[PDB]
Amino acid sequence: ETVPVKLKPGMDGPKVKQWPLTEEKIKALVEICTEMEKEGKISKIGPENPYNTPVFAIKKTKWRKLVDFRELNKRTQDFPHPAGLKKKKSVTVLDVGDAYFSVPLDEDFRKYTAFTIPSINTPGIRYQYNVLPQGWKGSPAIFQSSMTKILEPFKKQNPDIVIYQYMDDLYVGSDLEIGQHRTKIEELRQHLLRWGLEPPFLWMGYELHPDKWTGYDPSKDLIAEIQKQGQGQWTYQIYQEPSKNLKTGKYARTNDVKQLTEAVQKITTESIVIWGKTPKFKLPIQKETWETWWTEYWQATWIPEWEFV
Repeated sequence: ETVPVKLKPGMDGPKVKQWPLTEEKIKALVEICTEMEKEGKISKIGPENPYNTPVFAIKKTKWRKLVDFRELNKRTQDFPHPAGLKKKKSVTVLDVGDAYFSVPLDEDFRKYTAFTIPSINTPGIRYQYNVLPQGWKGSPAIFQSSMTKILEPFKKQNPDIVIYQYMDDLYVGSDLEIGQHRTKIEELRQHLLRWGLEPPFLWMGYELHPDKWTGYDPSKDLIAEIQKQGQGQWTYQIYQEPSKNLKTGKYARTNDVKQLTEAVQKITTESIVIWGKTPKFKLPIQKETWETWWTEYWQATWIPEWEFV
C-alpha cells in the first residue's frame, strides 16, 4: 500500500531549471541513475512532463547524488524533536538515505519528482521517481513508522542513546566515553545492515560534541544571518524576530565561498540538532558568485533555503 500525497492547494509542481555541470559530475550521475533505473527506483520520461528539479553530485572515489528538492518541498502538503540531543557529549551523524528506496511513491505524485541529467552536448536525460526520494520532505514522514520498528530493538537495549532522523541523516547521541560511543555507532550500523539497509556512505561518521556549543515557536521559521569579519572569520546569529536571538557563534577557516559554505553547513547542523529545522539564511555574498561555487564545497545531504544580503 502507498500513501496518497497532494501538493498544497493553489500550487503547481516545480519547474526549476537544471544548472550546468562539469563533465565529471554528469558521468557520475549517469552511472548512479543507470543503476537506480535498473533497480526500478526511477524511470525515464519525455517532455510530456513539464516539471523539473535540479540535481547535482557531491563528494564527502565515490560521488553522491543530491537532488535539490527545496521547491518541491515548499509545494508539498504538510504531514518529534528530542530536547536532549543537544545535551549529549557526542552526536554522530550517519547517512542512511538509501533507506527510502524500498517504499513506492504514490503513482499520482511521481510526475512532480522529475529531474534532468544535463549533457555536455541535446537536452539531457529526464527521470522521475517511483519510490520515496532522498531529500523530499514526505519521505521521512511516510517512512517514519517503518524506521521506528527498525530502531526499536536497538533503542530498547540502549535506553540512554538518543536517535533523531532528519531527512537522510541519523543523529545518534550518547554520553558514553568516546571510544565506547564510537563502538556503539558501529553496533548501530551493523544493526541497520541486518535489517536490510545497505547505504554506501554509512561507514563514515561525522562527530559533533554539542555540549560544548555556545523562546522558540515551532510554527515560526528560523532565520540565520552571517557577517564576514576577517582572516577567515565569520559571525552568525539565529533568530525568529530580528532582536530576539536564539544562538550566536563564530566559524573560523581557501576562498570566501568555501568558508561561507562550511559555515552554512555548520550552522544548519546546529539548528537541526537544537530545534530540528533548517534555518533560512541571509548570505553576505553576491548571488552569482555563490551560485558559481557553492556546490564545489557542499558535503551535506540537505540544502537550506537562502537569500543574499
